[PDB]
Amino acid sequence: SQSNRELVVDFLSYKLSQKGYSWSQFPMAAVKQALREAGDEFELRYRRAFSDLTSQLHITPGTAYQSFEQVVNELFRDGVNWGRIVAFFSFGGALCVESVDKEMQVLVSRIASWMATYLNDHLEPWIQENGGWDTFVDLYG
Repeated sequence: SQSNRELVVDFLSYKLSQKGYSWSQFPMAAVKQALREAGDEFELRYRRAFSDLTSQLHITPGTAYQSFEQVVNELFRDGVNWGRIVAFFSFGGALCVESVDKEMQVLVSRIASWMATYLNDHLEPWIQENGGWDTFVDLYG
């Protein structure tokens, strides 16, 4: 999916802009907008910015995808649902904000690639079974 990479990049650039950071580190319009809104709703409800999960990751330029996948898997203990997909985007955005805070902005494009990998491998199977991104738009748009 080229569409999935674009969605990840849009959500991450959105979150970086919104929070005061640079995003220069790297129908589709309705999915992008619905997701932006969903992440904002998610983040007002759950304020801790995945602090324990980012700590569990302990991301560095040495970190490989397998380590990211294992931590992200934690969001899906009880399988996929729509809020947990939003949680996933929100977590990657948190990781990216952490990385820019740390002067580790080299991580941001890597995190984006990893999120696209994970979404394609692990999340799209459920998404497609439950009505695809059109159903996401009905729900959140």
